[PDB]
Amino acid sequence: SNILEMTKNYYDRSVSPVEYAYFDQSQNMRAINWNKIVDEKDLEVWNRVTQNFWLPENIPVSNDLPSWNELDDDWQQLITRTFTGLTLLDTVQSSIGDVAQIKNSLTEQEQVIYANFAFMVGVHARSYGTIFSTLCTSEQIEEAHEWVVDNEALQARPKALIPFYTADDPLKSKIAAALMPGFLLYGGFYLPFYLSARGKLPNTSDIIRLILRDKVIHNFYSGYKYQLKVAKLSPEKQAEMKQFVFDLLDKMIGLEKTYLHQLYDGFGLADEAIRFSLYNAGKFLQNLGYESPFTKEETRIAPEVFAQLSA
Amino acid sequence: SNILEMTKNYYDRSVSPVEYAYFDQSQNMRAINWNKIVDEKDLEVWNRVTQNFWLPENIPVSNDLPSWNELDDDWQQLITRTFTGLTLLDTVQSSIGDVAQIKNSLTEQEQVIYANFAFMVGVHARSYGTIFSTLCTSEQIEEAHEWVVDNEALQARPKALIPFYTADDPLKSKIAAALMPGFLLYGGFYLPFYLSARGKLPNTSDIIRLILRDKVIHNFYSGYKYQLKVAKLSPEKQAEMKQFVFDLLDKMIGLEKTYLHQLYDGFGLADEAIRFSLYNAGKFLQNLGYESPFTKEETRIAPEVFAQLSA
Ligand SMILES: [Cl-]
Ligand SMILES: [Cl-]
Ligand SMILES: [Cl-]
Ligand SMILES: [Cl-]
Ligand SMILES: [Cu+]
Ligand SMILES: [Cu+]
Repeated sequence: SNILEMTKNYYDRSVSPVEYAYFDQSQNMRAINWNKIVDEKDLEVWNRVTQNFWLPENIPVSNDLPSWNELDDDWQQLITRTFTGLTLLDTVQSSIGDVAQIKNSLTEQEQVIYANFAFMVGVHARSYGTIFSTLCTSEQIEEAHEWVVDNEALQARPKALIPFYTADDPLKSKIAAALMPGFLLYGGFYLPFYLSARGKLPNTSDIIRLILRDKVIHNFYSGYKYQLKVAKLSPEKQAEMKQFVFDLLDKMIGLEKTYLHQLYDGFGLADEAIRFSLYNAGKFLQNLGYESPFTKEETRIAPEVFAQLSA
Repeated sequence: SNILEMTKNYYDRSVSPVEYAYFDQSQNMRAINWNKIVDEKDLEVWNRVTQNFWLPENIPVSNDLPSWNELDDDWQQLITRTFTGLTLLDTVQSSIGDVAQIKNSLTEQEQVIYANFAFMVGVHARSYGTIFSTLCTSEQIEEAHEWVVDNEALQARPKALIPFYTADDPLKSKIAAALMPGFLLYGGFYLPFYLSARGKLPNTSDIIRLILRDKVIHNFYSGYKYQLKVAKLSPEKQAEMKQFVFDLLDKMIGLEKTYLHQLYDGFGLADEAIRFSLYNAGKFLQNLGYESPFTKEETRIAPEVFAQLSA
């Protein structure tokens, strides 16, 4: 009788609203408690992403018009197409991926952080529109949208990830959520950094660096939460989930290579864009707590391009 | 044919990713187009809510310590309880309500605006935490959480709305989404406006006004989208939906009056808070395109409270 509980704390006999909504209606709901934080990492991430709030109106893209006008119609078309492709991936992540993570949160604050991610990835998608409004003709903008809809190699990539978001396996959904910021857009981000290394569209690369300042935290955070959940599996199911991560990444690399060859082969950027992509595939695995199986040679980035990425 | 259509518009032969995820896989996905906007109201709302970005760290709540210390322990408890009750409603809306609206959007931009709403309602919930961190003891904060979990009259209100969010009727989900910012938190906001009218906690009322600057747009926007969708239904289905709105508001007013009497009867604020609540119930109906049935007498607000509201 030394250990009898006469006073049960409110937290352990209540559920967050999203748990009440989708999982269990047998207990009453608790309001989020920002005064007693379960995981200090959540407060650190919340503070950084909110402090890093930006809008594309903040960047004078109109100052890129001189260097934009130096590029021929084929280069301008490549940039508009590439960025409309990245707009599609951001639309998938903002409208499906991030908000699917909310109900699978380990902590109250994580629910609010994924709401921030959904909004800020929406700002990322909106940023390409700001660039197009300033630089592109109406014809270039409409052509790029037509090209995205009709590009099967482009479409294959989000079509591969969306099922994990809409299915009922929260760990597979979390892996998909990490793979988007961790890997899938870097093939596209190569192009603006290739150009800004040569002094072309520098203001556009400032927008890409603001996008990446968010995406690196998104990848870190989803990877961190993945590691906390996978640690709660049996060693058998742990090894099983690791194999799934490597199998899914192997598949997505296959689809990304096909798309980047189609996108870039005509411009001689395919090989370097794929190396840049695999460098980030390595970082993605590291943020899930795994070792990168990729060689120095097959992840090689030109110093002038790496300088644009890390700035 | 005098009109030659050489190609078919990409938009009419593609779906947004969230439509692809949940409703229709018959066509490929289109990237959001911020360059050709279907509804200029979406751009106006996007620009206003993003330009209105704020964090509770922006407001010096520490300057309220003198007026907070003037308030007796029972008034401090009432404020902590009331605000933890509002925190629960914001947690419901941020984690379930707003994100549930994304897949039911009429336009691409609406998907991104509801992501902004989810994030900003998260900031609203967080702002109570900031106030508590500055003003309240650990004991007051824990007591208020215990009080929220064990308050059946409080819990009844979100428990009535959450089923509309998780169900597959998008119009009933939209009405629930409008009811939260339009009606359910005004009973609670009465208290800080009452206090600031008497010169107490002025900095806290600045946070409440920043919250209300967001919530008035949330209510307007959800009501605007409700009106566009319901207008396309048969006269009989429009009549059915109008009856549902009035029936649900009638139920929620019943639950709100019970909760506000329990909250405020001891302080003699219940009748005044309920009139303030019903005034806003009238505005909620107007924002759905219906007429207010409420009398002048049952919606009467003291000028000094209305002054704090509209400042
Ligand atoms: Cl992302
Ligand atoms: Cl993300
Ligand atoms: Cl709200
Ligand atoms: Cl809302
Ligand atoms: Cu992201
Ligand atoms: Cu709201």
